[PDB]
Amino acid sequence: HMKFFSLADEAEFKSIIISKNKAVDVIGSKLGGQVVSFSDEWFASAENLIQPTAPIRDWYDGWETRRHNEMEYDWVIIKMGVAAAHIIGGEIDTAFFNGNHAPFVSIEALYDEGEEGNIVEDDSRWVEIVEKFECGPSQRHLFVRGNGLTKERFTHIKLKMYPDGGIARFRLYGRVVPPHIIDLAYVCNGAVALKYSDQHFGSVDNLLLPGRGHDMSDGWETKRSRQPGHTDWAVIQLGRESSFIEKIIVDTAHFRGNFPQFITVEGCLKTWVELVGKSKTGPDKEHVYEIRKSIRVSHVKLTIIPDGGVKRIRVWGY
Repeated sequence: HMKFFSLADEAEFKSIIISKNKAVDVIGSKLGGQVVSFSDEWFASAENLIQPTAPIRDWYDGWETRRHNEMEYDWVIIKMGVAAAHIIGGEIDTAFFNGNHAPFVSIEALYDEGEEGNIVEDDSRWVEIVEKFECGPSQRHLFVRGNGLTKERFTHIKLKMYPDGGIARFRLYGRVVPPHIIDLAYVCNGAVALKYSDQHFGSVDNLLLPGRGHDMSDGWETKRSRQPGHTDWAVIQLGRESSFIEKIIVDTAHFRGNFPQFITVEGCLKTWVELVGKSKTGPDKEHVYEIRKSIRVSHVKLTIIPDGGVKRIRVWGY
C-alpha cells in the first residue's frame, strides 16, 4: 500500500506532501527532532539521519550498524521537534551505502504525553504506520502512505532496519497539530511554506523554524539577480486563519552582505492585500512591523527585493 516516487517526480511528491497535506519533516533536527535511542551505531551515528544537510562522501554521513545482527532488526527512536503530528510520508536516503544499505525498512509511531522518561523500543504504544519495504543502494526513496494522513496523532517515531546496514537520511512528513497571541507563521503551530520564486541556499521552510539559527545555511536565500524589477517571494500558509495581526517580524540574522534591499509582506484569504509596504532592510536584524490590524488571512507572502536572504518570518496574532 505504500506509494513511491521517482526522483524525476519529486515536484509531484512535494505537491502531495506540502500543498495537499500541509506537511513538514517533523523529525528533522532543525525543528528540534532528537534521537532518543538506538539498537546500535557501530560504524556511524544514528544522529546523522535527521541532519538538515544533504549527505556527503568524505567516517560515513549516516547511521550504520555492525554486521550480523542476531535480532530481526536494528532500530532508532526519534522524538519529534513539534508537539504532535499526523503522518503522510517520508524519505529514506541510502546515499553512499552501495550494497550495505538497509535492505528493508518499516516505521512505527507512538503518542506520549509526559516527558516522563526516555521511550523504549518495546513500549506497547508503538503502532506501525509504514509497512516493511525494500530499499536500494545509495539512493533516495520518497514515499506516501497508501491511506494518506495517519488518523491518530503521534509524538515519537521508530525506524526499523531489517536486519542491519546503513542509512544516510530519514525524513518523516506530518501535518503538525498545534498545542491569546501566537506566532501564526511558526512551524510548531502548523504553519507551512508552500511556494517560492527560488531557493538557492537554504529553503523557504527555514523561515518558520525555532531560533535565529546559526549561520546563512539555515535561512532562505536566493541568487544574485540582475533583471530590473526582479523580486523573490515565499508564500506561507499560517497555522490558522488570523482574526488579528499584532506584529510581523522579518529577521535577516547572519545575512550581512546579501540581505534584501527591501521587503514587503502581503496577506490573503484562500487575492493579495498589503500588510507591510515597501520597507528598507538591514543586515543581521529583526525588523519589527507593528500592524495591529483586525484582519482575516490564511496565507502571507514575503517579497524580498530584488533578492537576498532572510532567516525568519514571524507573524504574531491570533
